[PDB]
Amino acid sequence: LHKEPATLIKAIDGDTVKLMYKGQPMTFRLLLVDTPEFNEKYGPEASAFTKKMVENAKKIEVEFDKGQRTDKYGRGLADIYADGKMVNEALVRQGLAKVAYVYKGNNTHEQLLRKAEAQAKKEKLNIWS
Ligand SMILES: Cc1cn([C@H]2C[C@H](OP(=O)(O)O)[C@@H](COP(=O)(O)O)O2)c(=O)[nH]c1=O
Ligand SMILES: [Ca+2]
Repeated sequence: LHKEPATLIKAIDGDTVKLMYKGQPMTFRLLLVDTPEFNEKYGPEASAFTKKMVENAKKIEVEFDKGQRTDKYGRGLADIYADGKMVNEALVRQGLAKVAYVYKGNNTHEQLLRKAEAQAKKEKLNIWS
C-alpha cells in the first residue's frame, strides 16, 4: 500500500476529514473504524481527538487499500496518517472508535486495529469504561 500526499481542508468528526487530494477537495471516511456520531456519548471526544491529530500534523498522508476507493456517497475510503501515525489505529487504541465496516479487499490493517481495541478494552478506556 502506498502513502500519497494530501493537505487538511477541514476536520469533520471522529472518522471523516475533508482533504485536498490530487488538487481536488474530497471527504475521506476512515477505513475499518466507527466513531460515535457527535451527538452520541464519546462523539465529541472522538471529534476532538481526530481534529487535534490532523490539525497538529506537519504532514498528512492518504493510503488507499486494495479494494474500493470511494463509497456510495462519493467519500474516499482510506487509511489516514498524521506525521507517520495512523489516525484509524490511534482512535481505536484510545477507545474512541470500534473496529467496524470490515469488507474483504479493504482490510489490510484489520489485525492491527483489533489488537489496539483489545488493549483499549483491557484498560476500560472511554467507550469501554
Ligand atoms: C467505512 C465504510 C463505510 N461505508 C458506508 C457503509 C454505510 O452505509 P449506510 O450509510 O448505507 O449505512 C456508511 C457508514 O458510514 P458512517 O459511519 O460514516 O455513517 O458508509 C462503506 O461503504 N465502506 C466503508 O468502508
Ligand atoms: Ca461514524
